[PDB]
Amino acid sequence: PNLFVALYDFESRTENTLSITKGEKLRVLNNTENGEWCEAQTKNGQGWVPSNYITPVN
Repeated sequence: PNLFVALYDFESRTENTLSITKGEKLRVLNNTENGEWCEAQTKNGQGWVPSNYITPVN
């Protein structure tokens, strides 16, 4: 399973981060080795987001 929902708005100016909105659904493609960042996919594209900004959806 890899479906999540955003807990908060997140946006960074750094390249390769994805902007997400609270309540938006997303899928996680990859995980960093310390579990702190997730590579997310939404209708707005692909990019990294903090893992503590998302939570699973069954």
